[PDB]
Amino acid sequence: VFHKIRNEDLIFNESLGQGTFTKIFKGVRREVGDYGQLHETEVLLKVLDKAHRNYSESFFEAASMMSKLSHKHLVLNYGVCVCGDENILVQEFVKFGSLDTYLKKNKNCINILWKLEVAKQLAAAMHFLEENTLIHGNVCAKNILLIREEDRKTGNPPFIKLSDPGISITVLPKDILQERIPWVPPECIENPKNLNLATDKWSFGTTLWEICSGGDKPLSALDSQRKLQFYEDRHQLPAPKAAELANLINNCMDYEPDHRPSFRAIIRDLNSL
Ligand SMILES: NC(=O)c1cnc(N[C@@H]2CCCC[C@@H]2N)nc1Nc1cccc(-n2nccn2)c1
Repeated sequence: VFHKIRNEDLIFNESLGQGTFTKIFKGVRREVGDYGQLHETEVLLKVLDKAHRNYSESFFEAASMMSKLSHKHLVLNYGVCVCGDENILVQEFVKFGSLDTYLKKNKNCINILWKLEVAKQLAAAMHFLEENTLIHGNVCAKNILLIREEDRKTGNPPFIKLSDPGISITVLPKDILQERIPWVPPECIENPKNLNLATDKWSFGTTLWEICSGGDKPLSALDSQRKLQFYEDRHQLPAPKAAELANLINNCMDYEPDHRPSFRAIIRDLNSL
């Protein structure tokens, strides 16, 4: 499915951090573009750890999911580099990075309208996936990328894209899934094979909580055992201090998966504010 990119056409530059069994770099791809123009394009290079090569299928299936459909709110995958012993996903480089970092850095100048616009865009991307019956499986603020900053001077809203989910929770070790509470929904802690469209509605709620909490991580003070007991006791997240979306967050984070609202209903709710 994926376009194969030669290792020789890729330059690896600085490490940007780590994902689950991955290391992430900024790089450059040399390519021929439209009209035969030569380009040296900034790219995100996502590299599967050699020690976890056994996850390669799920590693690439994540990307393949995103590239099944084309949409203005979904990250572009340029291709893969599987030369030699490396498993590399090549993705569009998104200048302003992921939303959790951006929210933490830019608290003082992010207001409720900015959060509402971003929430609406994420809901639009999820409605598109839901209409296509395509599960994402790892909606969270780290996987939302800021393409364009809000410019109140020209009325331009911010613009985000949803990035790929990474290796699926259906294959990850149990301890990692538990560390990912409360993004991973309770039914998936009970049985990771319970991954379903309803999964994304729960994680969407958790992500809205991040958006409203300046990039804080919900339940970060709880170790894994306490996160588990949080689900066992059927707790909900505290309302963010900016609590405008708190009812929507809790409605999405419904312990009954069948009761979680459709993304059309979610969008209708967002539009009402
Ligand atoms: N498609 C992308 O461009 C992209 C995708 N994912 C991520 N995730 C980042 C890196 C890996 C760990 C998690 C962290 N949120 N960052 C991206 N771009 C980016 C752009 C500017 C700066 C940085 N940056 N500088 C220091 C750290 N991150 C990253």
